[PDB]
Amino acid sequence: AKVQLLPLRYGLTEGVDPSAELAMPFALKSRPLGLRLVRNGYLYVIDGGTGKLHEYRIDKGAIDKLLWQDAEVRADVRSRAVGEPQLVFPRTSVLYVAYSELQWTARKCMQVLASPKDREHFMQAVDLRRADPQQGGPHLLTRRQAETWLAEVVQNKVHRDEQGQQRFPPHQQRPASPPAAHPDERRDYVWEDPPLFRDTQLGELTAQVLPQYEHDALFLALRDDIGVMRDLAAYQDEVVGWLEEWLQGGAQAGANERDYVIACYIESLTQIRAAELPKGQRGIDDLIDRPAMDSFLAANRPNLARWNALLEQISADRTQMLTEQRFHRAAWYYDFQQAEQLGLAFATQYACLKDICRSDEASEAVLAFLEENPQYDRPLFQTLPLNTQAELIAQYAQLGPPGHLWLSKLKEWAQQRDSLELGKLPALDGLPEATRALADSAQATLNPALTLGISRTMEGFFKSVGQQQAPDLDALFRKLPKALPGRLLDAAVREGVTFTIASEAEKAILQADLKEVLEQRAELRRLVRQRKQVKSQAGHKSTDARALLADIQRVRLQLNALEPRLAAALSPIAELPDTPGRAGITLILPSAQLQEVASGIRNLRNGYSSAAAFNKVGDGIGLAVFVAQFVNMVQVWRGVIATSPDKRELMPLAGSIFTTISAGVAAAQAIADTALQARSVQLAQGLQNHAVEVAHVQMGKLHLRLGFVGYAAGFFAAAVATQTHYGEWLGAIRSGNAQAQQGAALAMVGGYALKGVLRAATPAAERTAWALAGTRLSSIFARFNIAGAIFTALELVGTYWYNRSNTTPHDDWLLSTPWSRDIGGRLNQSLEIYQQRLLGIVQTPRGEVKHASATAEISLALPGISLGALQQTLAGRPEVRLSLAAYRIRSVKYERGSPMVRWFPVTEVVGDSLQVASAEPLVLLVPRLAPLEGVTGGSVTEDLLLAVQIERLNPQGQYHADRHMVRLSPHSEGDYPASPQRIQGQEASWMLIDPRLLPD
Repeated sequence: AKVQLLPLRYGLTEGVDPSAELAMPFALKSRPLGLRLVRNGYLYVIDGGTGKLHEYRIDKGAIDKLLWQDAEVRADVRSRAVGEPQLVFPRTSVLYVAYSELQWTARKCMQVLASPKDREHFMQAVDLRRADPQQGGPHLLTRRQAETWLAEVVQNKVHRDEQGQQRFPPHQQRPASPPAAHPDERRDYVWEDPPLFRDTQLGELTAQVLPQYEHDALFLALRDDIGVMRDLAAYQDEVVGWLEEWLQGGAQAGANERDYVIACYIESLTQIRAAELPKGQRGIDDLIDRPAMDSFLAANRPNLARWNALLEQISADRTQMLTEQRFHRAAWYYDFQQAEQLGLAFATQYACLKDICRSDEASEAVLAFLEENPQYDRPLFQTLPLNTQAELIAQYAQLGPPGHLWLSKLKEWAQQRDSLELGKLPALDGLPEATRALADSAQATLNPALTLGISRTMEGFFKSVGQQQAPDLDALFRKLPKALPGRLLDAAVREGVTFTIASEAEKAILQADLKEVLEQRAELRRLVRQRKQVKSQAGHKSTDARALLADIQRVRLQLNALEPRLAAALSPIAELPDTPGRAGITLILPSAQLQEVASGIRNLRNGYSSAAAFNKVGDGIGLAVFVAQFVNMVQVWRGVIATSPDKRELMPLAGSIFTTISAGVAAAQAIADTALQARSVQLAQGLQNHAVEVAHVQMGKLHLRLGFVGYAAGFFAAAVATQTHYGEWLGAIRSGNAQAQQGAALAMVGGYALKGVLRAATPAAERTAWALAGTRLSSIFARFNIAGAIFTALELVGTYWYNRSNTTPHDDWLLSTPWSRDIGGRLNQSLEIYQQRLLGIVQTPRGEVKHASATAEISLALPGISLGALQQTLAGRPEVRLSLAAYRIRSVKYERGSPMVRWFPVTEVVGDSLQVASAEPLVLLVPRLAPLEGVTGGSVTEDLLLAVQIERLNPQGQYHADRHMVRLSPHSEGDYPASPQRIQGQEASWMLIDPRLLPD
């Protein structure tokens, strides 16, 4: 040889940034791509002068052993010190180098010994001729360069100036990290799963130079893209650890989260109320100890800003490894032909990619990467060899669906692909459940990217919907992430998922039944309009309105027979309540899985989100149910456009179809979450048994938010893709960024399917979700979760019509929040309880009365009770079983003795005559009912009371009624809040609102 190299890796470093002197190959934002001791590792080096493969083991930063140095296949496990651990080479060679955590199988030595197209694509090339002993070279550093830039030496070394005092190089002057910071954030290199960083003297690495090379040697940066991805993963996890442990801190479980989220709600309300002044803070400061609250915010906001901007830059640094192929280009050496390595491979793909789609800019980078490179979604496709399989990439393009009719042969296509793939890819069958739990979790690590790709394709669909233009299903299915076909062909063998296609007979039957459903809905709309006209001209006492009501009841019964069948046609599964109608495609399943999926979907559509268990149902049936509804949604909506109906009926009809789609999408999601949690024990067991010693490799802090295959998250994120404000505010809050929060807030000012499956038990499910960022991911949980519910509060409070009225229930809330000036006033409810109570206090039924220059409008807001929650899923139950009991209140006054008050029921009239005046989120309308008769020798005054039983099908599926008691005046412009009351003994009837009966 003529030179010695030494193994460094690129790594995260606390500021020891060589980029001022050297060109960073991939320029990390969050921590400088400084040089570091190498993780416990296998190192491989190909010499272009000979073609031989070298193999090295790394322990504690340095070469432990050399264990092959050979040109040929031998054995998959190697356990000898073959010779000199040093890296020594002729200075004329080009080397190709790569870092690995596992011994490579002989199939992987063969993959880069023999073929240069794989070798030069996967392994990092270093040109020894380019290097210079006084400037360095490509990935090659001089002794003085390493002394300057090796962070483990440099980090805590006391640098010295020309007068012998401490010099502070730019990683020192570490910026006065405040006593507000988490105790572990005080410590450097917090990604300590296990602790690997240590203060080092370069003497220990010069001890690795063979003395003759002490003048000649250089330091080599091994592009340890796996080790960097693990460091960034464990660092993201540890910043989630800071977020969770701080949020959970304070005097009670979740006390600090409670305090901060309530402080940020109070600050947002303050900022909005102030911003309404130039177009009032005393009302808050009388209640809230503002100097304490704002000092707490001023301390914790710099923490949250630092933590979020750090996580954002970790996202950017990770997905610079998922645009440049550096991850898959490193993870190429996994070899499913050894089952232990198949497990270690899924575990290391999980460790590197876990929560990698932490945020939208990450999800979009990984998505665009998979859209360019969809083959990597097959298990270990980067390992096949990938480039020998570049010829079969043409077969995958030939397997590229000719639209949905591909699915009609899906079992044949799966067998044909297996005929391509047999021995070439992992067979995910017969493997123990711990290993296939790993396999699914690994494929799920990329899955929030597929969630965004599904979301963008559903965006293309919902655009076509808003444009009222029939989408080409063949286009849509091709545009879907070609990951999806690759997983669905796996589900076709794993689950027995056997798609039939609706025959032209079935398609024609369902097209006729859609023509029925739509002509009946048009008849219903006409009948409702006529009924309203009659009520306007003849009142609710007229018989003609009762004849129209009988017609409405007829058509409603017909719809309630047809729409179960329409929902089963739209269902993933053959189980009609039964000739069968179908459109698009449908799953045939083994009868156990079929019956479980049928009962589960029936429960979900009927609200029973719990006891909708899916014990034996896998993620494969998840995906199959999803794409079966994608196809049947597209095909039904194309059928509707083939009817070309009233555009005014398109929107309710599309909405309701999207409810039933969303309910089986939610079944796909709840299958995914149940498979995730039921496998979670097997996953933890696999990790603890036989994940790599090189990390504790824990189940990610966000796994229960990012490991489910996302169909309901991606569906909803597509449905509100435009509605950025929720994600903007919740992102800025999780940012703590005060001016970003103020911007999001002022720009904003200027269920059993979705809610019930995306909401979860909050300790596991909010303090974890705070590490999520970006508009779409944060907007999902903003629309549904408890911090999201507080945003649904902010959407109501601070608006002018709310500011116009008595905040007293909310003022009592405030003065019972943790920031009350008297602790004795504080009622230290847990944040879940404060969220419930605040929601109940803002999503009170909240009445308004308005006058026009002869006529008055009396209305009753139901904040968050969208009509989409009142509307009945095609077959199913209403999510909000809104039940306006109506009472009239009569009073007479006397010169002596106490005045009298009496209640009367009127409930039947208000159900017979209330109306909708906004679909979401905050109106319902009630007629100006006539007063009661007077009394002789005196006078009568009347109040109205609308005992609005709001009721929501809770996670239990139970009739969780909330008997609010709004009391209102008939003839004065007023806003009338509500709070529970003792009722006047015996209840009235409680008529149930079904909004299909309601004019809109």
